[PDB]
Amino acid sequence: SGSGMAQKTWELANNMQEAQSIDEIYKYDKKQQQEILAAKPWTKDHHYFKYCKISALALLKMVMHARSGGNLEVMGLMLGKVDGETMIIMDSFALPVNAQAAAYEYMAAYIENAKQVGRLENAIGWYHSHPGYGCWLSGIDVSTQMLNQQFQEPFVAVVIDPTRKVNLGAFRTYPKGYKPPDEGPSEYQTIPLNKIEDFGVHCKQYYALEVSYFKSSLDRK
Ligand SMILES: CC(C)n1nc(C(F)F)cc1C(=O)Nc1ccc([C@H]2[C@@H](O)CCCc3cncn32)c(-c2ccccc2)c1
Ligand SMILES: [Zn+2]
Repeated sequence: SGSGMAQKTWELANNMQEAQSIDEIYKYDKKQQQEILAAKPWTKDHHYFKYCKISALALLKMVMHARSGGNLEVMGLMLGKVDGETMIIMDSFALPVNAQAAAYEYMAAYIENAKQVGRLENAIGWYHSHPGYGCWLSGIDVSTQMLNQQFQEPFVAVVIDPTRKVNLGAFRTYPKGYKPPDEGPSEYQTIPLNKIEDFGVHCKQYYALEVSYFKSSLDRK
């Protein structure tokens, strides 16, 4: 008696509670992110971030963009958030002259599209390709990333080599005059003879993050 109507109400409650849960999670993440962004712990610690988690969707798009330029470098922006000492990359868009108002109004639509599905994301970094020479930061890249870790902070620098298999680097520059300890050659990389000087010179002015990869519930399509 009322068995059929009970099933419908139970389905409806299940759906209504999912939406409410999604909204609660988004709101908790938003306030938790506004907390750290106002706190700015990365301004005091120079080895703060240690991990970089990249979504399979963001990697797909970045690698696709990287490949499309062939022998020529390519660049774009990355969407994500902070989670303690980890930089999470969830999505990315290619770049791209009056002004870069397009790069600013693209960014807003991505954040907004993600908000709908209850995803909290904002500009977390920039990516670019080194077709054939490896993952590291050129002298010009180190100047770029030092400025980014001043005006765009928190901001990560991703470098993809689409020619040579998973050849990606996630990096953070150290501040001007910061002398750190330890050794950082990590994984060996064969870079050309016409780049080794620029490499070796600047290879101490930044560090590598421990890259990890993930497939989200939404990134399964
Ligand atoms: C974060 C981005 C938008 N950005 N912000 C700021 C400013 F805030 F400082 C400044 C920037 C920014 O365009 N940097 C930049 C610097 C150098 C290159 C080229 C340059 O050397 C030429 C040799 C090849 C190269 C290998 N690695 C970097 N390059 C690029 C760049 C990379 C790929 C495609 C197009 C351009 C961007
Ligand atoms: Zn570069």
